[PDB]
Amino acid sequence: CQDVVQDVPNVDVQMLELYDRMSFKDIDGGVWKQGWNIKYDPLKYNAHHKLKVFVVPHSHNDPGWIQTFEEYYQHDTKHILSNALRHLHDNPEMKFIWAEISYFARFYHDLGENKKLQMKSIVKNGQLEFVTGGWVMPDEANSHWRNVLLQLTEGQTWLKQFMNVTPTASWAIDPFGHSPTMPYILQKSGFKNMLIQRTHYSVKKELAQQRQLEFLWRQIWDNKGDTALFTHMMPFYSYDIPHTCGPDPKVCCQFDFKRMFGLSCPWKVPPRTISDQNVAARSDLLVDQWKKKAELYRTNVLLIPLGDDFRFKQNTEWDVQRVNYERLFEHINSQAHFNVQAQFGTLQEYFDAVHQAERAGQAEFPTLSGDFFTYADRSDNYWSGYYTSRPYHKRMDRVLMHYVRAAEMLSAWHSWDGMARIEERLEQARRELSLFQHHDGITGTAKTHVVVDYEQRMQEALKACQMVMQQSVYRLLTKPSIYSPDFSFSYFTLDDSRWPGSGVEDSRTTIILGEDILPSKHVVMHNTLPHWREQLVDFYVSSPFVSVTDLANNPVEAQVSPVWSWHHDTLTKTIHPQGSTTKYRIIFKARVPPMGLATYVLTISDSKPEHTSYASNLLLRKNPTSLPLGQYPEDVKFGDPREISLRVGNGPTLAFSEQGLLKSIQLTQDSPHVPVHFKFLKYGVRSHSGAYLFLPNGPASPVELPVVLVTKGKLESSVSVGLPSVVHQTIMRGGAPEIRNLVDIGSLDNTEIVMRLETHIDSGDIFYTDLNGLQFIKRRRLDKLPLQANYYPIPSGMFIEDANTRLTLLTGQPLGGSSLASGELEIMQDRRLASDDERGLGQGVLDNKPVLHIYRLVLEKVNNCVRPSELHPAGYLTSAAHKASQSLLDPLDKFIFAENEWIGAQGQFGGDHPSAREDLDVSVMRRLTKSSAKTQRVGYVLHRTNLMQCGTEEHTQKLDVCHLLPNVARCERTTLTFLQNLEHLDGMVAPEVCPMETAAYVSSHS
Ligand SMILES: [Zn+2]
Repeated sequence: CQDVVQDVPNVDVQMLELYDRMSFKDIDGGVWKQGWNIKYDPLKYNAHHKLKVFVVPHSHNDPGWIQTFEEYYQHDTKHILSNALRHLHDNPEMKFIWAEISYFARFYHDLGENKKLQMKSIVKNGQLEFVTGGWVMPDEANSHWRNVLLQLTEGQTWLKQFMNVTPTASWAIDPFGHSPTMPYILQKSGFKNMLIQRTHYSVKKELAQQRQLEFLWRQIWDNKGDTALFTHMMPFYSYDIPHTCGPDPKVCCQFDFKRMFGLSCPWKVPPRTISDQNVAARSDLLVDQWKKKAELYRTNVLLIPLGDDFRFKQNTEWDVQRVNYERLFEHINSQAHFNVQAQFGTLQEYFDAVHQAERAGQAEFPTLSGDFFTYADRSDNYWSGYYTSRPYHKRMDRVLMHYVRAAEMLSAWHSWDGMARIEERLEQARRELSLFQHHDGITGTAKTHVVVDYEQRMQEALKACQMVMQQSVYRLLTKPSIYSPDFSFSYFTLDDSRWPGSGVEDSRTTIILGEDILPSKHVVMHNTLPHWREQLVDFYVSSPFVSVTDLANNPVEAQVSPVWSWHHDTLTKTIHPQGSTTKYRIIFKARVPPMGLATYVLTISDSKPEHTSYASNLLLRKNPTSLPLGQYPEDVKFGDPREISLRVGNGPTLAFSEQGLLKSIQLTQDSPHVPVHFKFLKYGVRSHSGAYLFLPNGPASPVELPVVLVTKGKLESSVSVGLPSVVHQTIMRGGAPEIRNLVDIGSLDNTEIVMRLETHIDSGDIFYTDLNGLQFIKRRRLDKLPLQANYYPIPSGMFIEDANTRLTLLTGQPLGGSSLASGELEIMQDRRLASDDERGLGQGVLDNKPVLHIYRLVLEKVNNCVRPSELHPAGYLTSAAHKASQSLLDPLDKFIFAENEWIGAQGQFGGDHPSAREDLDVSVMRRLTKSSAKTQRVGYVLHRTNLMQCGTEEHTQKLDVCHLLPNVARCERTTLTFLQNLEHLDGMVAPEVCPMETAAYVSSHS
């Protein structure tokens, strides 16, 4: 095994370091606007050192942007691949690369057998080539690493099944910034090489100067060097033909043969058909470009992409590009003076050639670690707005992410008869989720009608996850002797207190109890994590007089709180809460096995149970209306606005300011009231910013201000303020608090609502954000760079720390954030924008809906924690912080029994299940086989995080995922897509995964 805290990795290019050293000066550099005039010695090239040129045709296809997936399919993409099929068939030497399997599958199932076999031919012989082979070309900023794997597996499996192919080269031309989570995943999936485009123009500049655009990209912790994937960064502004042939767009544009008159060259200089008349001169023009570009690479091998957005649509586009290019090649290759071999190639061809050139001693390649955020395409145009854009759907991503994992896991335990339609529903759930991983989905960068389409897809996916989950729970918890299922029937419905969230929609069922009508109700909790988890759960009940027992009929400590619903009187411009008189919240701690189920019973009585406590309700306002709660025991107490100090359990004592905003945290009963000021601030737009670009007009200024609701219970206490736009809540359950905001920006125009945390922590210039919920990276705030440059993705978490203290904020939804000062954390909530970015949308953001954002807040003492070196580019969470994240992203699933009596009800599932070390996670459990298959196969993905040793350790059972199901007959260790066996495990025992490593195993059963 390998240590990731003490031993700082020795890299050629550490990106944080480089960031400290660069000028980031926006120097006009010539025709290559963001570079220089490239000079090459022409006597570099002779017969023994010829230039090898791969011209690589592509179309960039958005699975949704201006148009929906199916719109783009009918209008554009079906034609593209219909021609690719016809042309590559007809033209043996013609090549094409393809990335988006979403469209490829959409096309191939329409094909007519003959067509499928021909499509197979041109794949077999290497003419058509899949690159990455993801369901989509994913966003790398906002996407969770699990969903990155998901989309990958969807596409690559499709490819394995239908095409017999597994791509080992990746292609990422349009993501807005690049994440190291990609090489992490791709290298663990048997990939050999990757390619990126959109990095910061100044980084393109700094790297090109040093011949560092090709590099072995390794993880920020990786000392040993095994995570390292070969990366080709492309050097120019775009992936268009203008920016691909070499440094001069004016030149490059004349070899985009589609442009001769709908399309045209914005350098005024048209392309011209190649003939015997012009060949030699055009050839010279072009070879000079190639050779210029080739100067930026350590080898005499060179990659020339040929295409653009939805290219190769027209039949005649295929001739015009091909024929003209054939003419140039045929010339250049016979003209020995040039010293150039030029041909239509694929991305693998390019890559294999680079390595073959490295075999022949031409180059030794540099090591790089770090990330490629925050991307700027030009001047002070940083793309940090998209970290936040359409935040509803960002939340929705996470919810569905959870529902996918749980539905796959819950149904994994049993083989299912085909009539059950479990496969079909899981297939769809994954696809819809995989689709939203697209760099115009989760980013929030599409048109309104497309965002609508994604929602509908995701809604259907959720509906599908519920069905699979309930059917499964019913099977797992009903005696085999009773189990006699109607696959189409609802045994259970989910309850989700967090999605959409109670302000957002009235979507939660009330359990209706009564002495005559329905005396008691079975509820079931699911725990997807492979450890014992205790967690507070709530349900809506029709009476306060409800007691909780387990199925073993033993009483369970409960709290009843009312059902609060914030109203806005337009009458007053006031944010008042309202009580429900007809429904109540029952809260109790559920204990649930590793990867298991636990049943519970809610029973009514005629009065207060022994073991059910009531919460008091204080409503601080100047001038109250007295407020009925019906049968609720305790009447609402009223008062003038005061400073507050609540505790719950032994877990921390939180002080609140007089308008209900956390003002300090006291950890123990010795520790100081350590100050932590929540503030709300607004940003605006310059007059001198849109769906992609964060363009602020100066520092953020506070929101002008105010009703405060305190609920105080034995299990749970909240503090809830209704400010304009935001209903802010602080919930306390005897650990690190929960922050919920119901954000409605709504009317407020050209505005961006942020959440700041002013602490007296001596962070200085240092903060740490995460990347894809996989890793925490160090960020230095840079005085040189503008504000929006200091904003990073917060997909899951961020933290600041001094020598003694840390404050971590975990999220349940990816947002934008920064530590703009010493002891700050901030994080964007929503953004409404009238102005377009002019990146091709046509709109700003004018479609905002209410969203319930969720957080956790972990203040901690870190002085006796085994801390990484000042030099180390990574951070690592503590137990507390890590569990807080798990609590956000993977909560307990709640199931209410639909009918009146549950004959055959069992109490529990998986009490026999091993309870694995807290730092281990079964990220995926998925059955890989249908019932009508001889051998049942079940894949597992295990991820081991790394946490700070802090003394902090109670013994736990080793988990061997090979033996989680009986009759194991084979356990191979696989690629993360499950598509290739890496290891035969003798004795069918899965070894321990190292910290920061991610393994996948497939177990076979008999
Ligand atoms: Zn795109």
